Parts: sequence; C-alpha cells; structure tokens
Amino acid sequence: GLMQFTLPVRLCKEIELFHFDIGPFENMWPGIFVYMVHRSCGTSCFELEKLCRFIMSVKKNYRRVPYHNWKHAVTVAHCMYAILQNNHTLFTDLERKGLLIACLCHDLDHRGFSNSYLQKFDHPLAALYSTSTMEQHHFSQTVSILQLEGHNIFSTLSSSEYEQVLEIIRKAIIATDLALYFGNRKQLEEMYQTGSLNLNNQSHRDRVIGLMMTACDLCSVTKLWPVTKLTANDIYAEFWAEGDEMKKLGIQPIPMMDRDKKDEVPQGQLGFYNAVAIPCYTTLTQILPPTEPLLKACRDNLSQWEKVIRGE
Ligand SMILES: Cc1ncc(C)n2nc(CCc3nc(-c4ccccc4)cn3C)nc12
Ligand SMILES: [Mg+2]
Ligand SMILES: [Zn+2]
Repeated sequence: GLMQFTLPVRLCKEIELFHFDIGPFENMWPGIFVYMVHRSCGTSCFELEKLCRFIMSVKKNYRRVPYHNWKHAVTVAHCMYAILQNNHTLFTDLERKGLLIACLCHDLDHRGFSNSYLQKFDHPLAALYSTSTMEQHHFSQTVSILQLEGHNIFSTLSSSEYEQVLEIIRKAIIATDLALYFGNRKQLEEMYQTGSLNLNNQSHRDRVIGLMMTACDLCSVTKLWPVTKLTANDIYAEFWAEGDEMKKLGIQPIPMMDRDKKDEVPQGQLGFYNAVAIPCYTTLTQILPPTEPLLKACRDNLSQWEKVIRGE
C-alpha cells in the first residue's frame, strides 16, 4: 500500500510551506515522509521497500501518548523538510538524509515522561543514560530498527559514510534535549553578533543543526493559531499525566505539570514564547534567512497568547 502510494497534487504545493499542518492527513503521513525524502534526497538514495519497511516500524515504535507520538514525529520531519528545501545548498546530501530520518525517529518509544522524572525516580533508562536520558534512548531505538531484517536503509552506504550519518543522526537527536538548547542558542547568537559564525567549521555546523532540530521540535508554535492551540492541549495532557503520577506519590509536581494550575497556561505559554520560542526562531532566521516565516508565525501566536491573557 505504501509502495503504491501517490500524493494528491494539491498537497504537493502546500507541503512546501512552513506553516503546513499535517494533522488532517493521518493515513498519508508515512507516504508524506517518503515524498519529502524523495524531493529532498532524490529518488535513488534509499531502496523503496527498505525505507517503507523502516518507516512503518518507526511508526509501530511510537506509543499512543498525547503529544510525543507518530503525529509529532512526522510534524517535526516536515518542518525540517521545509528548512532543508529553502536552504538546500548549505547542507550535504548525507546531512539531508540523516536529519529527515533523525526528526522522524527523535522521540522513538517516548513513554510520556520527562528526563527529570526518570532520573529522580531511578527508572532503568536513567541508569544507563545519565544526561539527555530519553534522547539517548531514542537514538538507541533508531539504531535498533536499523539493525532489523531489511530495515537498514543505509546498508548500501560505505562504512565511512555509514558512520558519518549515524553521528549526524546521533547529534541531531541529542540536540532535541531542550536542556541543551539554551546553551546552544547562546553561543550561536554570540557567533552571529560578532561575525565569527562559519559553516565550514564542523562544531559550528553541528550547533546550527542543533538549533534547526529545536526549531523543528517546537514548530507547533509556528502553525496557524487554531492548530497551535489544539497541539498545546495535547502537550499539557502529557505533562498533566506525568504530574498525576508525582501526586500519586504525594509529591506536588511543578505548575506546568499540575492540571489544578490550568489557569496559568496562557501565562506559561507567554513565558515559553519569550524565553524559548521567539529566541529560537530569531537566531535561526539570522543564520538562515529563508526560515523567517517560522519567526513571523511564532510572533503571531505570541500576540494570540497575549490576546488570551487580556480576555479577548
Ligand atoms: C508549545 C510548546 N511546545 C513545546 C514544548 C516543549 N512546550 N512546553 C510548553 C509548556 C510551557 C509552559 N507552561 C507552563 C505553565 C502552565 C500552567 C501553569 C503553570 C505553568 C510553564 N511553561 C514553561 N509548551 C510547549
Ligand atoms: Mg523529545
Ligand atoms: Zn519531539
């Protein structure tokens, strides 16, 4: 079915847009990713059946949580596609392969719990992964699927390029740890404001990719207001489910994960846009000017959250 899939011509036009919402096309998501892969990395990069067998196993290894699910994975892949498409030249063929795959796998087997939870309540995953707990497990899950029968989409690569792509994927997936973003953005802004940013520099390159992975991970805030508001509901549903477990252990969770504090969501978003989102897309537009619509869309939703606080 997925091998014999064809995208409607109307989707082909609108998929290129940054603000495009995949929500309405649930059954077309696997085939949408294939489409984006072929448009970005050509039709020959992966063996069709290997890619399709890989994709459907990635889907199966996302749980049915409120936010960090198959929908989110594909939404994050699309935003990268849009970034890559508008900045195709800056990145290598192998970087475009890995980054799209990485976005699709970046929350693989996500349990609906934060890194703080797993570490604080000694979960097995926190035992073998100290910092960036779930993120390291996501890459570990990505490699596991790659090592299943007929799933190794990179099998035809040279051992050198195989090791290169995995390290781009690894770095990309670890970068989606929002704890590491704040440091990453600070340096990248520093490298821009001084004029010392250079894409020939590998470490600078990895930092730019890291920011792109954050921009993509957060992109629900760059959609049209109704889609942004709806996804926000899915986010807090996951946080509140985690806070309930902390409450069940007597421990009061942080306001963000406390459903009893749902009143302070608009204020909480207002802070998230100011502290995280706006600075994220601001620095990204300065490095990659064609990504500007992401900042515009984020700004619009910022004023919407301001509009919600004022009672309008
Ligand atoms: C849109 C979005 N995309 C991605 C991510 C990771 N997130 N995370 C948030 C939570 C923001 C947030 N809500 C609160 C809060 C809410 C109610 C009561 C008290 C505090 C605080 N903060 C920071 N939203 C997003
Ligand atoms: Mg994640
Ligand atoms: Zn994510």
